[PDB]
Amino acid sequence: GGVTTFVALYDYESWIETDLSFKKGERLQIVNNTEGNWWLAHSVTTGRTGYIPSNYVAPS
Repeated sequence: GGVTTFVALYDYESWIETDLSFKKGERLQIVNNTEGNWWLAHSVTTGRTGYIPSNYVAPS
């Protein structure tokens, strides 16, 4: 629901077109949701926005 800043725990490479790539340690602003583990995220590093798998991140 809200926005929180998360940190990536592992590298991740976009491969479903709508997902966002990131590197371990990268900070992501994320809107969590309860429908599943794909969350809409925004990289403060790259400026890009897209879905991430929530098991790859943790709150900062």
